[PDB]
Amino acid sequence: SVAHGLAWSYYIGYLRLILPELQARIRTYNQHYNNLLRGAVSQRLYILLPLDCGVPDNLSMADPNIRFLDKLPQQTADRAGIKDRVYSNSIYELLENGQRAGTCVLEYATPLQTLFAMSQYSQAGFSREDRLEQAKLFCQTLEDILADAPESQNNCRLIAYQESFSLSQEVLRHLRQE
Amino acid sequence: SVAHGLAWSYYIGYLRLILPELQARIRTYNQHYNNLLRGAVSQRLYILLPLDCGVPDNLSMADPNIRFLDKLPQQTADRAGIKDRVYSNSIYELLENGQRAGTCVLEYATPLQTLFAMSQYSQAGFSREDRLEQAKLFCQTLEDILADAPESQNNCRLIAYQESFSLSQEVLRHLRQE
Ligand SMILES: COc1cc2sc(C(=O)CCC(=O)O)cc2cc1CCCc1cc2cc(C(=O)CCC(=O)O)sc2cc1OC
Repeated sequence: SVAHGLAWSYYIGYLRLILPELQARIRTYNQHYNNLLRGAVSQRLYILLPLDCGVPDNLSMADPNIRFLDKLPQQTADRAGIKDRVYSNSIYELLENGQRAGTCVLEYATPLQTLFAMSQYSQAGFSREDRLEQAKLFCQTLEDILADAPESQNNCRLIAYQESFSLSQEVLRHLRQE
Repeated sequence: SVAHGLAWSYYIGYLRLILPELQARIRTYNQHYNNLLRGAVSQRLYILLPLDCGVPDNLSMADPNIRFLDKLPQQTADRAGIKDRVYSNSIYELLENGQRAGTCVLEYATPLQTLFAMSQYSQAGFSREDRLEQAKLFCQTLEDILADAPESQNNCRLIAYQESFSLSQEVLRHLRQE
């Protein structure tokens, strides 16, 4: 299926390359002299899985209580002819009643953004019903992959949701479960 | 199909973001004071499409006549919560009888690398026959997408091949056709 291919390639081609290096990047950030007077950034990459495929590029636009804090130090790796291919990731503070309640590395799974966009292209022959069905399957397959890869599972958390809705409250429940 | 999803997401989620900015990056590189005594880097992104899905990370390993020259200046964009997500791309000199015959921006389509890798994971339930069939379909679908997007088509060239084989000679035929 479309979802099976996307979930496996997102895992092999992105998560499997960044998750073994994430812990050390977070620790480097947390131990840096410019960051010692702030709360520690939580371990793990928090992956947003909107089942409606509504993927904005700016997280603060989807919820004002999600405030951009900083970028992690970048990771580089030679990848398929791209020398020093750069992996950047962003740190966000989660606000509860105007107060900092948590800090974590957060992003959306970009194949959910491309699934939404595919349904809009006449040439793709991909309906809104296809988009909905494949987005759910993408999330299920990604869960199945990560469950059987404990090394990858311990360094990430999948945040699935349907869409007043509070995205910050959803991230905070996962952040507090730890 | 697996190939349909991967070709559309690679286009929407990568090529459509870098191809509108490539010309200006190449021109900036070609006009830079450190590069005026070298031959101009060709326009267009050259995408390697091995139909056998053999995707090495180092291009000089697949062919010694493909020599790394430099990285283009990076492009950054906010992407799905990743602030200043970095797009890096590499410039290679193509050697013919120990002599520089062409210079271009080159890389493999990374979904061909993930299709090869998928066939190796028991959990993916994806055979070597599936890998071969889907790799061909991925290449065909990517060609179909780019043909009907003239803005994207003028900034890239698809290099498909089956695998003594000379990868540099294959890139040079496309480079000289222009
Ligand atoms: C090889 O397959 C993938 C690689 C990646 S790398 C990646 C990210 O870096 C996440 C952030 C982003 O998409 O910009 C997501 C994916 C997803 C996939 C599977 C879906 C197709 C796809 C390809 C792709 C290729 C990309 C590259 O940057 C090329 C170099 C590389 O793959 O590292 S971004 C991208 C996004 C894609 O879908 C959203």
